[PDB]
Amino acid sequence: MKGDKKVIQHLNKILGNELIAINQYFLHSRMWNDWGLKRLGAHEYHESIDEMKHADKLIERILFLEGLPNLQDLGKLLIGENTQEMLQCDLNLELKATKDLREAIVHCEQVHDYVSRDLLKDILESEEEHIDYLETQLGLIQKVGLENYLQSHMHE
Amino acid sequence: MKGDKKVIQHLNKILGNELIAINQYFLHSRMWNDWGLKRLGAHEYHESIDEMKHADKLIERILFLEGLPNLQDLGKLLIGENTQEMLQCDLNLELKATKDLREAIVHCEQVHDYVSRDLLKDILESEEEHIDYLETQLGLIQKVGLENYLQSHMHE
Amino acid sequence: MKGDKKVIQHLNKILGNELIAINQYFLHSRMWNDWGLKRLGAHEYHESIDEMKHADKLIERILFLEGLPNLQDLGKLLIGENTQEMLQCDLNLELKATKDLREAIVHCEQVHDYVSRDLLKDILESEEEHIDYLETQLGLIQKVGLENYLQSHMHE
Amino acid sequence: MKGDKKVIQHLNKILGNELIAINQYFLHSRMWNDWGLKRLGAHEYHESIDEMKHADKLIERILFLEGLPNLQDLGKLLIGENTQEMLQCDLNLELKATKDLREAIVHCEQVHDYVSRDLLKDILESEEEHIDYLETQLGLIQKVGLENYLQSHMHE
Amino acid sequence: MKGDKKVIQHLNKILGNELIAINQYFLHSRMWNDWGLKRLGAHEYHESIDEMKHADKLIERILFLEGLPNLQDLGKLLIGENTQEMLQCDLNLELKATKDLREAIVHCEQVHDYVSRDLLKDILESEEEHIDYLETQLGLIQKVGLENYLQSHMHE
Amino acid sequence: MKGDKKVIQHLNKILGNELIAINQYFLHSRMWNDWGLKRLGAHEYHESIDEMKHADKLIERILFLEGLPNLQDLGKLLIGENTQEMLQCDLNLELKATKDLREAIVHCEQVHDYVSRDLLKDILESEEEHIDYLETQLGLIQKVGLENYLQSHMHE
Amino acid sequence: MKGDKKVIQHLNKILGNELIAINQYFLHSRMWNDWGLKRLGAHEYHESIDEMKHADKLIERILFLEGLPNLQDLGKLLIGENTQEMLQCDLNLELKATKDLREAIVHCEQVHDYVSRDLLKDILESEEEHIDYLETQLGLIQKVGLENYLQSHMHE
Ligand code: HEM
Ligand code: HEM
Ligand code: HEM
Ligand code: HEM
Ligand SMILES: O=C1NC(=O)c2c(NCc3cc(Cl)ccc3O)cccc21
Ligand SMILES: O=C1NC(=O)c2c(NCc3cc(Cl)ccc3O)cccc21
Ligand SMILES: O=C1NC(=O)c2c(NCc3cc(Cl)ccc3O)cccc21
Ligand SMILES: O=C1NC(=O)c2c(NCc3cc(Cl)ccc3O)cccc21
Ligand SMILES: O=C1NC(=O)c2c(NCc3cc(Cl)ccc3O)cccc21
Ligand SMILES: O=C1NC(=O)c2c(NCc3cc(Cl)ccc3O)cccc21
Ligand SMILES: [K+]
Ligand SMILES: [K+]
Repeated sequence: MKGDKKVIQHLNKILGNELIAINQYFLHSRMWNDWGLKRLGAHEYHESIDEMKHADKLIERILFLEGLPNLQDLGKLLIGENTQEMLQCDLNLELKATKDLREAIVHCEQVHDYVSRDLLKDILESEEEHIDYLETQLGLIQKVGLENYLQSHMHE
Repeated sequence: MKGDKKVIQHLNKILGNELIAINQYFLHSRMWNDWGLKRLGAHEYHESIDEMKHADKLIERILFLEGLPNLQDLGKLLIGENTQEMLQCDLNLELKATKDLREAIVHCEQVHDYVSRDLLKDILESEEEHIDYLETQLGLIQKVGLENYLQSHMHE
Repeated sequence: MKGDKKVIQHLNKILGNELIAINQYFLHSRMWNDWGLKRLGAHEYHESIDEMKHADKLIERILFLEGLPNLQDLGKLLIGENTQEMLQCDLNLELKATKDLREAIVHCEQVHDYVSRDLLKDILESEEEHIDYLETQLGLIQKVGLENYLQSHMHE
Repeated sequence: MKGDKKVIQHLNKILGNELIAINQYFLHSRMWNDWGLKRLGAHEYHESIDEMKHADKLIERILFLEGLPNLQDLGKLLIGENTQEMLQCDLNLELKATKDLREAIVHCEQVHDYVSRDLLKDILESEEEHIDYLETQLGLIQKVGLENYLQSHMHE
Repeated sequence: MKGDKKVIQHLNKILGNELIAINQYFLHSRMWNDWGLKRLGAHEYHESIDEMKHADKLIERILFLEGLPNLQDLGKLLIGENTQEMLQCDLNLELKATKDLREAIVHCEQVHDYVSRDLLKDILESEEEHIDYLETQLGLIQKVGLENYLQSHMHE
Repeated sequence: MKGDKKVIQHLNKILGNELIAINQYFLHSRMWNDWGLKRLGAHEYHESIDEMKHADKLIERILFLEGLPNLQDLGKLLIGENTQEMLQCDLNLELKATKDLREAIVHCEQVHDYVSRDLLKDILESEEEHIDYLETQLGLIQKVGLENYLQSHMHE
Repeated sequence: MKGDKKVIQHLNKILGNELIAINQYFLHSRMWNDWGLKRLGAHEYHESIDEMKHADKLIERILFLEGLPNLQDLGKLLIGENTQEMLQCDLNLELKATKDLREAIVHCEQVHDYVSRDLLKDILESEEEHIDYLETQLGLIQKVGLENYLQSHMHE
């Protein structure tokens, strides 16, 4: 079905954010696992998988709309050097991703691509859940102290 | 069954305390969950539910005694700004509630409303168990330190 | 995540309607049960529980958006004096509630808070189902007669 | 298998009656559900499904006989404004349909299409069962009164 | 609940499209079965059932909004004479239906009938799935050849 | 029970057709199996068994009517030497068989042998199902091409 | 455990190849699904998943050896425009990947990193299986023809 050209550009921009998130969260997961913080590693692993599922739905939507999904262009990963930095890097990416999602929804609404809007809204609901998780983790570090926070994330 | 006027006024006073407690505990619960202290959140939620069940029984007793349950007048919530304050606010409310239950029981005894007395005694038993819980939590904070106390209430 | 201030105000306004509805429907339920109209009493109980669940979600969303949920201010309960009036009081509350929901959705849309909109839409679907039910009950009173109508709501 | 042209025309006339009945019963069903007369709505829904099944078999037979089934021409629906009228409208359409079934059967027999006759007889048995149901409901309204009759059709 | 007059007119237009789709897909289904192309016949049968379910929901919504569902007016069916044309006919109807859905959604949004919008968005999602299926079938005919395409749809 | 003499002659004529059909379908089945077209072979085997079952019921009916079943006179088998011809031979036998069933039913009706008519009508329904199958197969050969058609009948 | 710097550089090159293959295979899978060639789409999906698991093991090994896994640099995807080209692009990438694996194993052996060698041998065994599959598909296209080959990959 011939999609709006600018909807497809937006969907490829969201997909681009997802490709970054996939790799950043996957690498953060494996860093946490290497460090023995397996509860963080498992949780971050699942965040990566959730982004992979989002990327799947975007690719499928783009192809249905007769566009070309862009899996070639990979933007800058934000990799922290300790747990607090890694969490803040994830949060910075999520905030950029939800900004882009909102702008994409605005355009989908204006050209009446209501199904593309519904897909982007569901992804945004997932991203706002991730934002809640990250903000909460960063606050927990302040409330229980870093050493306890990390201790609580050693074991699944 | 036409009840004693003052008994009903006592019952509506206790109900008023329950309405405060329901809302104060439900908000405390959701604050703790938002902060990632989910064990505190879950326990405080169950405390809110317990007060909801108490209020149901009081509403049911008032109506049987042919009074009008007061669900309109809501007293002042005591909302803390941190965990220790929230626990102490809960404790302050409970001590007021148990005072009011004792005075009402006295009056039920005097006019021989023994069933109302039994209901109130059952509620007083639950409220003393909550007081036990709250005093114990405040003591644990002193014994294990606030950061360890919070750490131990992150996960369920 | 720092929410829009007027979104938070709208959500607190929706929460305020829910707090009225919780108490109004609970009192109506317990009145219907006291009069032996247990089918009405049960259905109205479930309506109260539904509004409790909506309020929980609103409180959670407001806290996520870094606002203060208002559980202190209780508006005016509309309590009927017979079955027909009780149903009309519920319907009047519901119609005000759905007005406020739509205005809140407009504002969410305007500031691109699409997740808050989606939550309000879901609540709105639930409230329109309650209106359907209430309008239907009031029509049934006219079609079968009040005595038949009450007879049909004695037993669960 | 090349069928008799007038058999096919007769089958299309029966199909045409079924298309009317499908929509008339379905709308009557949803009206009754909207009014809270859910037992009438459920029964009328199953009448509508029964007519859909009859229409399927007719369409299949027509195509086997190398005719063109006519799903384009929709006759006048008879929609009531109250329960008694809706039942009488169904009954009126049923009497038209069974008259038409009888005439088609005569013709099938004359040209020795005994299989088409067998199908139409089965449909006729179903329609006479619907007539019994309809006549019985209209009789019950007189015997128990309209308000009791509707009361008895509120709940499934 | 009094609905917006133009929303109801839009809902009746969508319903009118569904009534065409129901009969057009059902006839196509039974033609394919008659020809021994049973996998197309089964798939098109389920398409027709899906439209029936959409029509039910539209009818229920129109009645709740105190409108009169229009099951009397039946537009032009598009019936192919071979498998390609039948698929192209379905696709032509679907493209008309989704245009009308988008216009109906616009009007629900403008009058704040967000629940009608949600229903229509769900139907639109289903229609775009059917469009994907249709476009894919027409593409496969080109990729595998007409004879193989039909061969692959003889058996379920 | 003494039957009408001409009914019994008609039943023996139908039995004679079945006896032809049993052997022709059984041999076509085993030819197809020998050729590796096992899906045709299996289906033709079941057509043969169906005819065996019809012949049983006719034999049983003739004996009840105190006639002598003729299992001695076997008419000409129509045996093809290729798939299309075998199917066309089956179709030609069926059309001759259904002609005879129609004339037999006419006579049973005339002399009021309504049970014999019902038996023959049931047999006629089965033969019209076989005619549908055969006509459909021949049509499929034209739509998908002979080589694909046979390919699709290699495997069960 | 401090690894050989050149081993890590090899591992990172292999990882680079995996990242290309993940995205190339995932896009090809979703293109095939969009074209209705679901058996190809599903098989290609499983190939993508396989490369994802390889990448995971390489990342984990690089971190164990105190290197930095490179998930930032994405080489050129080879995307076909039709099925034959897509398979040939997969095969060309695989032949590159296995050449790089052999040179990395040579180096692991020379510096006695026998565990890294064993991991790479296991990945090489998987890639040779994928090469077997791809060469076999391209041969099938020649043996059965493109139309039959594609037809055989429509359905799972
Ligand atoms: C375009 C980029 C990618 C896409 C679209 C993608 C997609 C997917 C999908 C759809 C799944 C299945 C999830 C499920 O159903 O539970 C999955 C699983 C997985 N992915 Fe990815 N992925 C991508 C990149 C990556 C990368 C770069 C890695 C590793 C660095 C990776 C590692 C994994 C793993 C380990 C699994 C689980 C496999 C299993 O079941 O054992 N993915 N991926
Ligand atoms: C008049 C004040 C209230 C009364 C009398 C009341 C009563 C009840 C009762 C009887 C239950 C069932 C508990 C059980 O037996 O499991 C319940 C459940 C619940 N209440 Fe309330 N309640 C009140 C206010 C509230 C408020 C203000 C909230 C939220 C702010 C709330 C949230 C809930 C929730 C989430 C549940 C659990 C529902 C479920 O089963 O999932 N309630 N309430
Ligand atoms: C030519 C007109 C129609 C035909 C031939 C037809 C045929 C059918 C058939 C064969 C079934 C399956 C029944 C079963 O065995 O369970 C069915 C189901 C149904 N039909 Fe129709 N139908 C028609 C029109 C309609 C219309 C106009 C509506 C709504 C206004 C409708 C609503 C339904 C529903 C709700 C179902 C049940 C689906 C489910 O199982 O969830 N149908 N129809
Ligand atoms: C007067 C002629 C025949 C009559 C009345 C007759 C009748 C029957 C009947 C009643 C059955 C049982 C059907 C069932 O399983 O439900 C049967 C089965 C069968 N018939 Fe015949 N049959 C006749 C001729 C033939 C011929 C000529 C052949 C082979 C050339 C044949 C081969 C078979 C086979 C293989 C079975 C399946 C038996 C089994 O495996 O249980 N029949 N027949
Ligand atoms: O990331 C990427 N997404 C893509 O679609 C893509 C490429 N497409 C090739 C192509 C295919 C078809 Cl079918 C039509 C026109 C085309 O140009 C090529 C390289 C990289 C990418
Ligand atoms: O919280 C509240 N409890 C109540 O009973 C109540 C109200 N009563 C109405 C009423 C009903 C009947 Cl049946 C008899 C006498 C009455 O006055 C009104 C507003 C708020 C409340
Ligand atoms: O209904 C009510 N909802 C509320 O949030 C509330 C109150 N908040 C206290 C508070 C806590 C924090 Cl952490 C930050 C700022 C604050 O003012 C106080 C009384 C009644 C209510
Ligand atoms: O209700 C309807 N039934 C139908 O058959 C029909 C139509 N037929 C098209 C057609 C197909 C073939 Cl294969 C042969 C000859 C034809 O004319 C067209 C519009 C509406 C209808
Ligand atoms: O397709 C149709 N949909 C309809 O509602 C309809 C009809 N309505 C009759 C009616 C009923 C009531 Cl209760 C109130 C006012 C009315 O005019 C009549 C014929 C055909 C149709
Ligand atoms: O793909 C990538 N893999 C990586 O390791 C990586 C980055 N690492 C940052 C870093 C972390 C630590 Cl803990 C120590 C030293 C460092 O420089 C940065 C950007 C992109 C990538
Ligand atoms: K009665
Ligand atoms: K083929």
